[PDB]
Amino acid sequence: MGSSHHHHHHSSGLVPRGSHMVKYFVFKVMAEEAGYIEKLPNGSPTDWKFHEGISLAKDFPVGGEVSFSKNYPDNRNLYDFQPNIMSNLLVSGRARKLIESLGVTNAEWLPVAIKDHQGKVVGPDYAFLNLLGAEDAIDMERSEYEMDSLEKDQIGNIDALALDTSAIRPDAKMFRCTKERRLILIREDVHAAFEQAGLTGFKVYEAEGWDGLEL
Repeated sequence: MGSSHHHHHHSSGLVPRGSHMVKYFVFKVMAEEAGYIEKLPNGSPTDWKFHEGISLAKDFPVGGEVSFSKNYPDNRNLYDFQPNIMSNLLVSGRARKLIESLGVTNAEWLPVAIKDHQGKVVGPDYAFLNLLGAEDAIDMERSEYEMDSLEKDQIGNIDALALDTSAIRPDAKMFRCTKERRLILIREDVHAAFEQAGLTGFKVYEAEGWDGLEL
């Protein structure tokens, strides 16, 4: 202890305050033992290129098999949402249907058979979710963030994050931010539907004014 009081918030998560009713969150899956996809499966385009300006329907195998490479010895099978270090999201069939029931535009589903860490197919109706309509959007002038955790497009420290709806159409309920692979922003509605659905696990960070939390 010895930094005085640095003027910052701990984010807000507030609907009633003044500005916005719909709050924006960074979508993360709170699943560690589920195992992140550490290393890219067969047929996968580069880490950052997964949702970089394009759809993967032409680049990622449709109806193929993919698997978790054992970079890490432990970790279990798949959950509803499967986290990873790349710019792609894996979603279960039931969770897929949730997102579709909200009418989330700019979403594309690439279904494959996913084998977990043990090399067994436990994701038969799972589809990788692509966010389209992405164009360089992240405010980098008002957003206090330190880049390069692994590569240039990996943000480590974030003190402030301003919405990238400046270049991406703000009507999108779910989209992905350009200068970061894992940064997928969702609206309040999106996770609210997941809360009531009773899905495996989610981790939300505030997109608006994201203070000190690590995606």
